[PDB]
Amino acid sequence: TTSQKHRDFVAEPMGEKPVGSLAGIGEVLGKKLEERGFDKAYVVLGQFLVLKKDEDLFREWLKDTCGANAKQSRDCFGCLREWCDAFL
DNA sequence: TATGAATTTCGCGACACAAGGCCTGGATGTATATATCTGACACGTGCCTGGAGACTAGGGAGTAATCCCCTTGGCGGTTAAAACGCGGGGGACA
Repeated sequence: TTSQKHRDFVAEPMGEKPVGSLAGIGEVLGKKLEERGFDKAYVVLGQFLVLKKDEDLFREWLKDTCGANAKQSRDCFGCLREWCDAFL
């Protein structure tokens, strides 16, 4: 259902977690995202909120911004959406 | 395109690490022991007045006869008090 990384990210507010803290976002993808400018997880979330929490927008943008497959982009969107439901 | 490859991300074991629960001992105040002195504790003496002994009085006190009386003892009934059940709501309790 959910990755343990996803559950850990969901359980608490993100605060200042790096983009690598996102579920399905490891060293390589998180590093690529930081190179693209979204150096922080909350920057990526602001992008996600600007996309009006859209799954397709966020996942396709993530895929074209770091190279994540459907799995990693889907996990990242799910993590962001569930965190938004929990705290936002 | 179906297959492999790549890639990656989540799940897994060894390692070292630190924090908490008994074991132990020593510093800690308390009870034990002991030398010093000093005026009270006790001892002992002279005495005289209270204690001890004899004689008397008589009135207090023990004891028997009597009354009555009142205190013990029993019955009926009529209760009004006492006994028992209940609901509570307010007081004692934490």
